[PDB]
Amino acid sequence: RRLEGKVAIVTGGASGIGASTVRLFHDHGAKVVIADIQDDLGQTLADRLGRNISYTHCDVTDEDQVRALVDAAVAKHGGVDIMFSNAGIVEGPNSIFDVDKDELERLMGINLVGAFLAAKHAARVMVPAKKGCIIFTASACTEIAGIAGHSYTASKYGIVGLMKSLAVELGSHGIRANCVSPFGVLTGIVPDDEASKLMFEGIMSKVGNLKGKILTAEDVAVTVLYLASEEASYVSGVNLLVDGGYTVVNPTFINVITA
Amino acid sequence: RLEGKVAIVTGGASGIGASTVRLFHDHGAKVVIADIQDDLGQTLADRLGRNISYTHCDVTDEDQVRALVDAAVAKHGGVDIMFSNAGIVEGPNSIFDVDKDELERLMGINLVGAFLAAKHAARVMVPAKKGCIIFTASACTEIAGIAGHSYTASKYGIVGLMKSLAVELGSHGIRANCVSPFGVLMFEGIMSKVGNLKGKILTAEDVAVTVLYLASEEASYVSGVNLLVDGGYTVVNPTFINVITA
Amino acid sequence: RRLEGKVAIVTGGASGIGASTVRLFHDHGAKVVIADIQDDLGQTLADRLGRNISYTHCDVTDEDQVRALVDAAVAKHGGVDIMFSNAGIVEGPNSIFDVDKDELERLMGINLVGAFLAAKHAARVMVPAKKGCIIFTASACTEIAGIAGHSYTASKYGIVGLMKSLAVELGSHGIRANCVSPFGVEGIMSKVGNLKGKILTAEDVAVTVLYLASEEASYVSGVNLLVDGGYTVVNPTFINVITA
Amino acid sequence: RRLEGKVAIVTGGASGIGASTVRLFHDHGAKVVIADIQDDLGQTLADRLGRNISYTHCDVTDEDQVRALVDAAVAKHGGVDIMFSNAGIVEGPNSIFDVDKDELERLMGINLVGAFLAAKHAARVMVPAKKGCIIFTASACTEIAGIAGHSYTASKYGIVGLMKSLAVELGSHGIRANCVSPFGVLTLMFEGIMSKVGNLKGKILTAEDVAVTVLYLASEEASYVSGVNLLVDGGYTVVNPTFINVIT
Repeated sequence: RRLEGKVAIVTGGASGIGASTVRLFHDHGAKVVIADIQDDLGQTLADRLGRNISYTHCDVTDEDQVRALVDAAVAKHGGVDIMFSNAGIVEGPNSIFDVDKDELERLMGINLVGAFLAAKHAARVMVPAKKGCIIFTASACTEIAGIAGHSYTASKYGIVGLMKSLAVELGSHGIRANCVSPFGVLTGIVPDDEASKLMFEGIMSKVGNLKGKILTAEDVAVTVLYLASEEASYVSGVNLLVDGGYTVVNPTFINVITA
Repeated sequence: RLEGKVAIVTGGASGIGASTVRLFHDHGAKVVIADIQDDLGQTLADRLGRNISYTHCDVTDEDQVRALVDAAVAKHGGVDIMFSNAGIVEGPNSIFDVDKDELERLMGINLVGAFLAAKHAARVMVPAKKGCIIFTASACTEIAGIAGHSYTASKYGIVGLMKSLAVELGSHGIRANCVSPFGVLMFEGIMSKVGNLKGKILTAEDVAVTVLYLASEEASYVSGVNLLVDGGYTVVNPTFINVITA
Repeated sequence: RRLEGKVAIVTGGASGIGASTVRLFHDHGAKVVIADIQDDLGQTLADRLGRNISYTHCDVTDEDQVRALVDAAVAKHGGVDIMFSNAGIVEGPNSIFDVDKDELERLMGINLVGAFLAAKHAARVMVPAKKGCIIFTASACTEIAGIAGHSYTASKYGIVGLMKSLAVELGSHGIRANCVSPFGVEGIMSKVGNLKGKILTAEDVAVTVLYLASEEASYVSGVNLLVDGGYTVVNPTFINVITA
Repeated sequence: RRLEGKVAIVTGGASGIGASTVRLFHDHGAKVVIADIQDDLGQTLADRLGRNISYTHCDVTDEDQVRALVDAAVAKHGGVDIMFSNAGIVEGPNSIFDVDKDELERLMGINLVGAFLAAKHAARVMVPAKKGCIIFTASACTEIAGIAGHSYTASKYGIVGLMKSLAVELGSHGIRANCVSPFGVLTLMFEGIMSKVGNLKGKILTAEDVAVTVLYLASEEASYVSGVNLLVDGGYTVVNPTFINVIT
């Protein structure tokens, strides 16, 4: 359909949002290369999807590995059209007294430095092609505070600013750099049959502002499909939230005055 | 796609409104062209065919807006998409070029037209616990210098409306988002010379597919978002680079 | 005394935030023109404060009245340094079904069109002076939804876009255009407010405006300075559900 | 004398904006503890100003040193009222092809991780006192892109997010956390570019200007200001003058 004959690299594409983006991009004609370090999940997936889907282990904290993944993909299919820097690790809401200098630098390496390096080499191969699309995974905590840890928030804020400066610089060559800032999708925490899904799906019905629909990974996948489609040929520098209006309301006032 | 949905497009006789209308017809929904260019509007709504009706509606008349909505809800069964596109534009100007009579008139067309479309779309959508309201703002919401003072302030108010609307209509499962395009309203040579994302020209069909996305079940969880279509123009002040590297 | 020899016009300056800013500007040397439509309160204040404080009735929805207010201030003192478009009417959180087209247009006139006109005639006299300072009153609802009505929200959003596009235009002459977006116009305030231990009074919004209008802000322009104690930066629904 | 009887710590306080805030805080009563790694400048300054101003070497990349700097101040004075995370290194506009993983990580350490540790240990002593104030040095590139490099841009954006969630968390105890995002660039031909690039014409952005903005942000005058990224840009980040300039 929308991605017939396009080539995509999806870091973290073996689990959660990346896996759904990978399945979706496959469904729309794209030549996709799963990139992750969960090698069983990743390689099994790229073989389950099949002919147009490859896998490539890549630690985003090692530039040699990153440069290798892009150049391998360039050699297999001909070029890179979509670069989805999804790989990251999360941190729930916490205190600054729970920030460990070690855990902090590790979190930053995976989230932000992985984003820089993934972008740097995506740009390196895209500039000569004068065509392309780069999409970062930030989070809703970029527009509101209180749904993520301090280091995780700070890492995703930097991801947003990087995406911005990328749109300016990389615009000169006609390739776009956008974000997506989804919410808490039911893929990160451990699954256990139907009890966990229904209870967590009920709490999302509680906390979310837009009630009646629940955020799946496929939902974030189609947002990225649009953001990566040529239907967005003039969208760049945009941090498109998929939050149902959570980051635009502090209902403390209404709820206190309704008691 | 949009099969079996209902669309109301204020300003659907010219440009962006007409392109979104042709798109919604092009696959799926039943569209109700609403504008005051009745020749253009009726010509289009007849060229398109069965699923496309027309209805004169001056957005400054709450009774006319109420009538258009209620006629469509009675004709098809309900209203799924409300596209508050109708408006008048004004390029960059001075505060001294604002005429209070022009000011209030433009404010009437842009901001009050959105308000009334919002109120009566909400009136018919809330009981269905469904709906989609999509405002046409402008790129001047994130940067200033591409629109006049009355225009920017009118679109800033549209955003605050959309925000507070999404919070309120969230309780019922209804989404309220904006789209803030750039310049579709020689012309294309200057547009290239200014745009940040070079190579691609911003047409009305571009916003049409953007609005289709925002209204699609593919956006089941997008609400409170002012989705710019600017190619990164509103996120850069190229003065520093242009002065120190020219 | 940070306002020695300056001239300020404070629309809505007879009640609340305007009255607090006006007493403050008096406290720092400034010659102030209280502008409102509550003529009793305004002249009482302008007589109690003393020589450097005058009054001028001005319905901001009447351009002739505002143009008169500007020129009266220019003729009385020599010029205008500060134009504080504070006058406005409030509307608490409500529904879209409670928006009345006539009541809507009234709030817009006072809030947005009053601000437009106050700016236009402040600009008219400030451009030739090659200096100036303009401060609008928005509200914390500029950054969050759920603490104000739909019409008030949209009017204050429009005020912000006005202030922004104005700071761009009036920069060429050395003129600044800023906003202030406070929270409290209480035990309830203690409960809702994010920054605990203190409370937003009118004097706080007044001293924020004093800074914004001082030379302490010589290069501050285009800013919508929130005074919310971090209310507009947190949606605690998630954490509050999971803590019990 | 607004800061009468207050105690302030300024990391990077031996040079520039930190130095301007330090003398300003001295002028307004406050007891200041200069923290930097240019030990010559800092001690020269801290003895220049006099009895209420001391100096303390502190590499913010060393959690042990920052913990010592905070505890030294509490041991000297009793507590910490103001913490100004000013220390950082700059990067002008660049390309992503000029990004070195070793340099990037170093800049990230000094700018963002130093902020985390300085904030963490300021909080360590401020929470029990149920009072305090944390102020970061960001930059004008937080609201516009085109006056800083990608590594600086991302580091100051992250500095903003830290301040936001910190203000959310530390509000419960009566502590405020704000940022200031000056126009770091502009601080004969220097004057020609000042006339050219700046939006608000007619005024020059000095370090003392940013110093006085921080004085307000740290003063009682901001008793209810928290979570705010107060830009000092003269409206630079609110206009893309390309459109008007092309049509002229």
